[PDB]
Amino acid sequence: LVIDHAHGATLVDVDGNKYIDLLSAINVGHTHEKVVKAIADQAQKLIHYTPAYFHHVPGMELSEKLAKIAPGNSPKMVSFGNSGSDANDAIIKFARAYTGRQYIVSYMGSYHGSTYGSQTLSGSSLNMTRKIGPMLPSVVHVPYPDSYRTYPGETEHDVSLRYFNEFKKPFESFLPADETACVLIEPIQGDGGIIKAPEEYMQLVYKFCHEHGILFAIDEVNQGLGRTGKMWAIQQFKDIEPDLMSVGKSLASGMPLSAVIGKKEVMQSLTAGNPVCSAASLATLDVIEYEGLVEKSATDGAYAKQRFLEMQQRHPMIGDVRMWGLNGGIELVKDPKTKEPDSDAATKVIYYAFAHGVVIITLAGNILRFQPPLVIPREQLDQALQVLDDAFTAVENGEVTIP
Amino acid sequence: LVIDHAHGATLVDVDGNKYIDLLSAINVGHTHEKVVKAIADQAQKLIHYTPAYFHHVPGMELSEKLAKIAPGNSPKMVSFGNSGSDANDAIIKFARAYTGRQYIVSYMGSYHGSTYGSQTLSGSSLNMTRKIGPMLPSVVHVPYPDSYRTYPGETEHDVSLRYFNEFKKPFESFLPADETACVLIEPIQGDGGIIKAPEEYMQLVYKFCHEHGILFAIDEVNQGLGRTGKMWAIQQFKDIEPDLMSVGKSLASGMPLSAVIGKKEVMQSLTAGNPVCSAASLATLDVIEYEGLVEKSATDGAYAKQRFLEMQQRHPMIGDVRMWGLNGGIELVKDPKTKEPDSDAATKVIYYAFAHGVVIITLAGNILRFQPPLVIPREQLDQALQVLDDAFTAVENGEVTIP
Amino acid sequence: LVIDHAHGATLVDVDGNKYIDLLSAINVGHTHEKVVKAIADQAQKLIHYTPAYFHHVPGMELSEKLAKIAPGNSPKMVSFGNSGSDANDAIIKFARAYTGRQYIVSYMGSYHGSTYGSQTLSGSSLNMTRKIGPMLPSVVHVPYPDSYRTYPGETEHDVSLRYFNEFKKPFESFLPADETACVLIEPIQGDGGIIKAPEEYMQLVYKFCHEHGILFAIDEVNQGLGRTGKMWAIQQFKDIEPDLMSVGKSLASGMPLSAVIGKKEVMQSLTAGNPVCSAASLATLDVIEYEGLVEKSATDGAYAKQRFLEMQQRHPMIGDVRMWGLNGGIELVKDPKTKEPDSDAATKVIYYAFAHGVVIITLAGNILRFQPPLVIPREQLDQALQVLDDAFTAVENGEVTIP
Amino acid sequence: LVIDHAHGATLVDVDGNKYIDLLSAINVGHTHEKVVKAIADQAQKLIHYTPAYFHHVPGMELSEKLAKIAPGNSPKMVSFGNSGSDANDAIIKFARAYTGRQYIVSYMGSYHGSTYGSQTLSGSSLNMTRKIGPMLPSVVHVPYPDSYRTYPGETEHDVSLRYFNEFKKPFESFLPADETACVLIEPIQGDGGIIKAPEEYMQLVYKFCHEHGILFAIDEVNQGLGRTGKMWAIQQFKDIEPDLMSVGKSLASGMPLSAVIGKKEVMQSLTAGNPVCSAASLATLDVIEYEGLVEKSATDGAYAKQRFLEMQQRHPMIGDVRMWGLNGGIELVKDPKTKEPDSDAATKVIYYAFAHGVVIITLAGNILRFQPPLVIPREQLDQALQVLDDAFTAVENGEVTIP
Repeated sequence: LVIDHAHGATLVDVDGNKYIDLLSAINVGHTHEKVVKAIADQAQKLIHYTPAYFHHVPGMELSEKLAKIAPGNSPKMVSFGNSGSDANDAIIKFARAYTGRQYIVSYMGSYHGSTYGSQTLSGSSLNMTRKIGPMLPSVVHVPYPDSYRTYPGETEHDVSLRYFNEFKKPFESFLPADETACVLIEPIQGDGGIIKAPEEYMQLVYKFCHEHGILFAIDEVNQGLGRTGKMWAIQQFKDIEPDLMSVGKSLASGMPLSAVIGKKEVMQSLTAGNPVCSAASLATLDVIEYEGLVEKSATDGAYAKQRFLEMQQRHPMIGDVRMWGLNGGIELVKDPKTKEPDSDAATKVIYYAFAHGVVIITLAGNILRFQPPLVIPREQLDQALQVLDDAFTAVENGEVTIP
Repeated sequence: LVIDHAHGATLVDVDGNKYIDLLSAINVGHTHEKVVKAIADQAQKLIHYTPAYFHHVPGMELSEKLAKIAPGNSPKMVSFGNSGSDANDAIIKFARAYTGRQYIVSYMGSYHGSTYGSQTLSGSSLNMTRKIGPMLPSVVHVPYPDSYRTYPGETEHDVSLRYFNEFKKPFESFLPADETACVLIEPIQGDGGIIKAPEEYMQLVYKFCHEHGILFAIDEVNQGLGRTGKMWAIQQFKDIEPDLMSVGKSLASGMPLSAVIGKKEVMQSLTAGNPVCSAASLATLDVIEYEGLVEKSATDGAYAKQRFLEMQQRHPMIGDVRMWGLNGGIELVKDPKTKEPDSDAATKVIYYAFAHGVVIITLAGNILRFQPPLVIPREQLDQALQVLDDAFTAVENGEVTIP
Repeated sequence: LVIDHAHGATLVDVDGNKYIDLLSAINVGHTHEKVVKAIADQAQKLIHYTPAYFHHVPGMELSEKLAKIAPGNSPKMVSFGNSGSDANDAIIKFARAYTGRQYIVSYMGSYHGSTYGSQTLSGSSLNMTRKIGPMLPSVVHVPYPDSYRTYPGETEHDVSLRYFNEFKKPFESFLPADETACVLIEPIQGDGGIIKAPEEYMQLVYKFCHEHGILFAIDEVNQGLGRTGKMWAIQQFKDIEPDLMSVGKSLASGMPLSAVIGKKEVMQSLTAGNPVCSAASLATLDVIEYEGLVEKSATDGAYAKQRFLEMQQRHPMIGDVRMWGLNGGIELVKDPKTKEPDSDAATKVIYYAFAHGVVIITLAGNILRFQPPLVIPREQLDQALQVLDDAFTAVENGEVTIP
Repeated sequence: LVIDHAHGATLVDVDGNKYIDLLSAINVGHTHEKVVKAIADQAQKLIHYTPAYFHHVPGMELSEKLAKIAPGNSPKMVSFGNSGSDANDAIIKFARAYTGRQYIVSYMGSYHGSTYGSQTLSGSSLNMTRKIGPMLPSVVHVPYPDSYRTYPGETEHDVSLRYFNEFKKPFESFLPADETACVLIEPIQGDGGIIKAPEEYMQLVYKFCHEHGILFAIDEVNQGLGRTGKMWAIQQFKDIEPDLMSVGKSLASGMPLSAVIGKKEVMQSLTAGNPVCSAASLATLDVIEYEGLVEKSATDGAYAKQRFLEMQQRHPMIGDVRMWGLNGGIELVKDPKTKEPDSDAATKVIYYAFAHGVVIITLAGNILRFQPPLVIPREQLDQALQVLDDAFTAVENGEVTIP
């Protein structure tokens, strides 16, 4: 299929068919009027310049704003790239350079990018890593805490301790803490299934890092910029200021711009952004702030969560409803007690939806990924929610078949 | 300093000062009317979309065009990124995947990017590699042929054989040819000093690769899209069709878009581009074709070469004039016979120029990098050339001092 | 201190003080009469020869014997080195070469050697890895099953499933099974604390390997040659034939000789031994066979286990008694219920023992390592056991202080 | 074939056929009476002991002697292994640990061992590296100076400058000098063809290392212990004290013992030897000293060199005669002016010799390796030399055919 154009949460194919976008670099929705104008005004003045002798204003303005909105009060610096991948690659460099150490710890289930560094940190789609090794050396992966498929009787405190214990094992065997430059964590894993780490777990890792001189880095490529109902996913957690943070194309409404924002002394251990993409980004941040999208995601998120929890009541194929902001994973299982994945039911849901004007896809075969643009109007949100309920019903009753 | 706007080969700072741009993602010049309009028209329809269920038209059109204009007649496929760095990273993957081998050979003096893969292939600025290792494994660097500082009495044939002999040594010691996935070469090194490899040398390497099943890959990030007076720098060489080729932001007039273009069977061994940047790229290629910029670079290049060779006659500090298209390296030496670098004279030249409205910079301390936009009007080209002649004179007579 | 000489399980310092050896390349005891004579007879004929045109007989004889006694019935080949380290390094090569794959999986807690390959596989003493990285690429570590410090209520089946689940996580995230050349496991970890893997766990890993084309390799450097009461530690497990197996200096009574013994087709994927050390090894194997040391270790092992389990009854500082053959780990804890390690009590035990003519040391601060020579006479075994009981008493009553 | 026994420079197969040994861990010859007795006396007292609480005397004595005889006057420490491979692996660790840097530079043509570290440093037989990668990261290879196949008109000074220039290129491109822990060099390459580096070349590299804080390490596994007519091959060079040096099994007459001997402060940056092998080594060093083998190799070496240079006069297939001590490479070429290798003539020479009771082999197809035991009696040396002359004649006249 072929998309012609889009606006807000609506996609329009070449034959004029309309769909509701449930899928992300689209926090502010498609073709926001302010972003369009920023791109157009800025292309008229300056598409590109090699930075040697000169600076541009959108760049310096954007840079100053991101330093401020970044989590915590410690002074920051900002380094621009073109995508998540190259930002996460840079995090490795910044961390190594600053600490003089070489190991990096990253999580199983994570997705950090497709360049050799960020790919090596990743733990999602090995297909991505097949036949392309060796990868970057001195990287270790540890398991990300899973709150759904747990052991019988486990509290959140059990799950936090158990996983923090897995975290330490490498450090108790072959990986010297004093030679680890940083830990990189998605405060909520996206490609992993919209899996959020328990609060205590994160405090343990954080305290561990500080106690052994290891930088604490986060990836907010998918979960930042209001997606969770706070500005930054890490703000779902109590009093945590990371040393380094990555941001992706969401920054510029899907135009290719990225950043790393870090504590000044870390960033001095070792560039400037596309001006048209910087324009788009200033407009984008303005829309998030003035349209109150952080708050909107929180409020609609809580709404969505209730709507999904109620659908779950009539629809046992819904194993788990996870939602923080308009950010959710609706995990389908063949049976509530075994939690067996039902990739087949999920495929059926998205094809039904698709067929009724709702665009959505999955993670890990069986989890629906719900991340509509934050600007989504309540009417469309409700249409889409209804179509989904319907989809569950059709599938429940065997009324859905994929060609 | 701060740039406000630019058009063609003219930069304009915030105080309305004008400069002539001698510096590259600017083949078609600044703010070309067609590129501006493509960006603006396309932002109105679609800034970004996640590609899952949908394709966009600019993407498919761009893709088809690049398949065709790419060097050789073998069917091609095209894979899009956001920059040179991530394209060169991909070249590694594509090569490995296809061949099932792991080693990669790259050249000393090269610059391929700043992500961990392309950075590891690079051989220019170790500063870039300081404190950030380990780099990517299974990469070997070999020396790039230097035609200026050669041994007494050396012909182009001597230089070609000598360097091809260095090339083979690894293969005769620790690097098994049958385990090398590819060789990546800039047909003319850019960051290296605008150093072009001798024709015979390139045939040797090429034939070597084919004879041992090694993919032959080129980087045209800096030297492609008409910069040399042919479409692709590799076209300066007789009957060479690479297996893989990288292209950078020049593709979209400095908007963040890249590509790898390769033989179909290689590319099947293992994405889609930003639509606004794809729009910019279609406009950009159209300008190169209809404005005859390939031919223009050839013709102005030959003009520039004569103008520099004549300046050299009155200015012995000019050791070497290298030029293929409007693509040149004007290498300054303290003495014609010793060839000692004179980084100091070069710094003085650029500061004089700067002060007389000409923006230019250096490579390796002492080489002037001449790569103005291809659309440069002859009047400005001549102004800039004159200012340079002047600069040589001032510096010759000790009239130039840096604060 | 300085040792002058030794015989059986007795060490004698330069001042004629006698000690009982509880510490291993000493399966057959010190200075066995047959080993001494083999060394002496063979030194008279041939200390060393470069193998080019010639073979030696001890070498071919030793080779044929080890092929036969190795676990399983599949034809084998034997490749000789000088130590465990270089045998485990070779296992990596053999595995890679044969499979055409690159990743290797090894266990946390393991000790495989001190050369860069075997060191990278290791998971015991990071001190060993401090400041010497980067290590060898494409190695992943997983946790070795711990049967003592487990979760409340865990059966052996829980522990087996839980740990096999940790094993799979890498394979479910970033490590492609089809690109893993082998898994290397100590059927009982030695440096790790004399920790034996549960039977079901091992069947799972084994079946996993076979199902994904991964070679199953074992380290018997510490636990082979009758140490466990079977010839090979892997024989404690039902019907398991490894693809590769490493053996260390025990082979030649601590003379420097090692081997890898593997399935013929694996070993053809890609040397010969010191003749004097091969002589020592033939004598050594003869002593193990005719003196019935496999059986002796089993019988004395069961005796030792009862004697330790009874000491545990009066000595609660003994948290865990682990023993398979004359191969044991007597783990000291500050409290039976918390299992807190008591490194301090252990240090006190060995100093008491030492002072009463018993040489023994620890693993992980708090575990006594019991591995006397297999030939140990029952009288000495009993003396040493008694001294230990005493040591526990002294320490219990605060009668022991380290200078 | 099968060797039964040997003594001095004589090998004896199982059928009582005698051969003269021209091939090395055999500096003192086969079965020297003193070495045999040391092995036998020491096996009677102590074959092996785990070093924890105890030291042995042969170990401390050997250690003290090697500290003293090592090149230079700076205090030294000695660390023992079982072979060249594991000594060269350790050199990497020692160097890294001390400097806090990670890169290592090693030479094309070199052979340092077969464990993953020393193998990665090696540059001789890629077969050894086929299908076993990835190798150890952060290693770079540079070319070893070749004095035979040089460019027309080159002096030793040209060859020294040219090669030192190749040495620097990496450092001028991608390899930061301040991040290189050491350079490891064979002062005369053995497996490479008995190729000795020019004096000036070595001073340049040495001075380079000192000027950039890089440790200067040498391999004397093949060329040490009097092989060159000085104790250590590095003593062929003016006033050079290495930071680290490796020694192999020659130390103990082919018993498995190795060492690293280094400047004390380097060695403190981060074991003990087999007592029977340490005994053999003390005897071995005594034989070298009292039998004047350093001097003998010098004198016989000069004799051998004249005898080969004269054979060359009647035998043009001898391209190059290289000899320093009883250490030589007699390189066969198809034509004196082209220097084409004649692997075929070499194979014929060794088969003729073999057939007339002389054991010798080749390097690189066409170079005869001459390294008889140093104790060789002049009568046998002369027999063997004569047989070789004969061999050249037979081959010259087409009288030699391999089955």
